[PDB]
Amino acid sequence: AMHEFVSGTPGKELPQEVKDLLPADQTDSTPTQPSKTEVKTAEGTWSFKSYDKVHFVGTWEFTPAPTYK
Repeated sequence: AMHEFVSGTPGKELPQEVKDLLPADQTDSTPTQPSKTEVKTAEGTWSFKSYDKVHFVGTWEFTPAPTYK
Protein backbone atom coordinates (compact mmCIF):
# COMPACT_ATOMS: atom_id res chain seq x y z
CA ALA A 1 0.00 0.00 0.00
CA MET A 2 1.29 3.41 -0.85
CA HIS A 3 0.30 6.83 0.38
CA GLU A 4 0.09 10.13 -1.50
CA PHE A 5 -0.99 13.60 -0.38
CA VAL A 6 -3.06 16.25 -2.16
CA SER A 7 -4.22 19.79 -1.36
CA GLY A 8 -7.96 20.23 -1.00
CA THR A 9 -7.72 24.02 -0.94
CA PRO A 10 -8.30 25.71 -4.29
CA GLY A 11 -5.21 27.12 -5.71
CA LYS A 12 -2.89 26.23 -2.75
CA GLU A 13 -0.10 23.73 -3.40
CA LEU A 14 1.30 21.54 -0.65
CA PRO A 15 4.33 22.87 1.25
CA GLN A 16 7.42 20.85 2.05
CA GLU A 17 6.40 20.68 5.72
CA VAL A 18 3.37 18.61 4.68
CA LYS A 19 5.23 16.45 2.12
CA ASP A 20 7.81 15.61 4.85
CA LEU A 21 4.95 13.84 6.72
CA LEU A 22 4.18 11.35 3.94
CA PRO A 23 4.17 7.83 5.47
CA ALA A 24 6.26 4.97 4.19
CA ASP A 25 4.75 2.36 1.93
CA GLN A 26 3.30 -0.66 3.71
CA THR A 27 4.82 -3.98 2.69
CA ASP A 28 2.49 -6.71 1.31
CA SER A 29 -5.37 -2.40 4.36
CA THR A 30 -5.63 0.60 6.77
CA PRO A 31 -3.58 3.78 6.07
CA THR A 32 -0.66 4.88 8.17
CA GLN A 33 -1.54 8.22 9.79
CA PRO A 34 0.79 11.16 9.34
CA SER A 35 2.94 11.86 12.44
CA LYS A 36 0.96 15.02 13.03
CA THR A 37 -2.31 16.27 11.57
CA GLU A 38 -1.51 20.01 11.74
CA VAL A 39 1.44 21.81 10.14
CA LYS A 40 2.25 25.51 10.54
CA THR A 41 3.93 27.49 7.81
CA ALA A 42 4.84 31.15 7.44
CA GLU A 43 1.57 31.76 5.65
CA GLY A 44 -0.91 29.74 7.70
CA THR A 45 -1.95 26.30 8.89
CA TRP A 46 -2.37 23.02 7.05
CA SER A 47 -4.78 20.46 8.56
CA PHE A 48 -5.13 16.84 7.58
CA LYS A 49 -8.66 15.97 6.53
CA SER A 50 -8.71 12.23 5.86
CA TYR A 51 -7.61 9.46 3.54
CA ASP A 52 -9.65 8.06 0.68
CA LYS A 53 -8.73 4.71 -0.79
CA VAL A 54 -3.77 0.02 -2.77
CA HIS A 55 -3.37 3.76 -2.88
CA PHE A 56 -4.38 5.98 0.00
CA VAL A 57 -4.82 9.62 -0.94
CA GLY A 58 -4.64 11.99 2.03
CA THR A 59 -6.18 15.46 1.64
CA TRP A 60 -4.79 18.47 3.48
CA GLU A 61 -6.58 21.86 3.75
CA PHE A 62 -5.05 25.31 4.27
CA THR A 63 -6.24 28.12 6.53
CA PRO A 64 -4.45 31.47 6.04
CA ALA A 65 -2.80 33.07 9.03
CA PRO A 66 -5.23 35.38 10.81
CA THR A 67 -4.93 39.04 10.03
CA TYR A 68 -5.38 41.84 12.50
CA LYS A 69 -7.41 44.80 11.37
